[PDB]
Amino acid sequence: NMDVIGERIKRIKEEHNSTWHYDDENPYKTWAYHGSYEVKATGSASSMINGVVKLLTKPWDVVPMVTQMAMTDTTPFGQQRVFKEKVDTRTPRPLPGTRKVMEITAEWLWRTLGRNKRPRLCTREEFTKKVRTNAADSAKAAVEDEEFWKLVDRERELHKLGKCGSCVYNMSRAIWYMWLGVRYLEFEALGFLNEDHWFSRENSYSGVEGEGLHKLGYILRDISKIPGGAMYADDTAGWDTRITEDDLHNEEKIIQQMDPEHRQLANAIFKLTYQNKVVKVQRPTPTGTVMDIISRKDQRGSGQVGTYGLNTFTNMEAQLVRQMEGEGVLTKADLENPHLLEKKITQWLETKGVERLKRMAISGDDCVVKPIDDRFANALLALNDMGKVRKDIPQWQPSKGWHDWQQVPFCSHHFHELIMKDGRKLVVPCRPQDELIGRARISQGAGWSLRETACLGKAYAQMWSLMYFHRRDLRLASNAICSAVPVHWVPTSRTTWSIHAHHQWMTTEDMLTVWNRVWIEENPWMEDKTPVTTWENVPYLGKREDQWCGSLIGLTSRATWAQNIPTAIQQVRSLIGNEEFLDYM
Ligand SMILES: COc1ccc(CC(=O)O)cc1-c1ccccc1
Ligand SMILES: [Zn+2]
Ligand SMILES: [Zn+2]
Repeated sequence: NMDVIGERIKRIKEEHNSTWHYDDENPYKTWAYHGSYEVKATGSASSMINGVVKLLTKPWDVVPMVTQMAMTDTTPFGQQRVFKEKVDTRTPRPLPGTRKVMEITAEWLWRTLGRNKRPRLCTREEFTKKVRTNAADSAKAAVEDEEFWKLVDRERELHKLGKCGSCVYNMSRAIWYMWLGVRYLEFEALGFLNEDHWFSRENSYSGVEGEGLHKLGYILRDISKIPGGAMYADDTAGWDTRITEDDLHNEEKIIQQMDPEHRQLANAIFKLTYQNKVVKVQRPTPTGTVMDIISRKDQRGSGQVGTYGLNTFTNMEAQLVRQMEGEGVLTKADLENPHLLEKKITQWLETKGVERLKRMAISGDDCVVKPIDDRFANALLALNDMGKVRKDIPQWQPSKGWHDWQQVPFCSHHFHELIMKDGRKLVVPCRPQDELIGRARISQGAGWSLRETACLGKAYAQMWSLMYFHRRDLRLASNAICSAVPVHWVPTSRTTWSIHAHHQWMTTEDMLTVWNRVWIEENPWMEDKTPVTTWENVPYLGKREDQWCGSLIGLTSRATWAQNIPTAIQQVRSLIGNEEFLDYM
């Protein structure tokens, strides 16, 4: 294995020869450990609290989920704990018949996905524009430096020779340039999957890339109209650790559709940074803190460009295989058989494949499947054998599905159908309210001015106005935050890193105008384009649903907070200063 990874380790070893040593009491069991070198401590045990959001959400100061979110450990100790728990494991190799089905399905899926689109290389300009339209942080300075792009060209020439010298994944500027350059080369070779929307619903059938959170519920409601069994949404226990060498080799088949110059670079990303990988992980010792150099041939690097798309691909393939087992196409004897007949798999794929893909909503490891019947609930042989073991359930206990799409969990949410005062229907995203409030109360980093903190606060408030307006407490707290923050102050920093976030709340435009654009004008499931002229006509969940989903409506502490919220708004106002504020209450 040293012929592929040796150069990268040699360069780390050379760079850190001052403190480089082999810690013989290292905790790696399934990863090959190469050595250590001393580093400064990165991360924190707790998270900085957004005082603006906190002062305007007093009843949630006494809420356990809100307190838990205010924690989250990113120190070398925190990193080591998460590593041991999941990452340091081995997935048993799938059986020979399972490997054949996965190969037949992967080949058919890649051909289906590339029926209209052709792969292509992504550029320095695309990457620069992406970095720019995200921060405008030290990545923008690096992208502006010509010396970064020269290092990129040097690394690419090694990749063309089938070599890698600096592409290392992490769990002053020379080390940083090497990381961003690794991500650029990965983006250059595999970025087309995201950039050219290979996993859009129109292109992939099961996919939901570019749809946006506000569309996911409508998609789940459309799947519910398809005749079949219940809707299943099984969670995989640590999906990224379950990506096998067989999965990686199946994912690689995309290179067959590429032009020779693209194929050469994509093949280099697959063979050198995916199928072999060099990882840096911080670890505390009695002497201090060290950085460990580890390596392995399988699993997915969570912080990579191709991760989302390739997890989407493999999950689409895995669910088609589970659907085949459910229908009796794949038996236990077939999975164990190294000479398994290809015919019935190819026949099922060519005659039913696309119809079966349409029964699904797949976003990375998140899946919703509506099979032709409930035999799927007990079709677990191929699923477990592929290594996609369901989280917190005995291996062979049947899956529990849902007969109401509104109960189905997907992408950390569930979705409610609301009836507006004018009879029109809305399909809205929802989650336990404590998770929404707990997240908004967290500020990202330290040394942030009251202005920066208030603007992130405003971003969270406006996200609630657009997506979670149907939650009584969130519309009230959103109106309170927007009344306490100067009107002309632009929301800064992101509220989420989710692929489903389109960030329509990152504006000073009127939120009711934005609401109308998203939910009425641009909404394809809204036949009647009549605008809503008042927030009084923007619906809420039924009181009982709002309460079931965590609302404090009906409690005295909540009624007191609502009554006294202008006092809190005024206190935030007096601390911000003499600025232009607008009263949304
Ligand atoms: C499926 O969408 C999401 C999934 C998870 C999270 C949580 C997080 O990332 O902090 C947020 C969103 C989200 C929220 C509003 C608008 C669009 C996306
Ligand atoms: Zn490299
Ligand atoms: Zn809900």
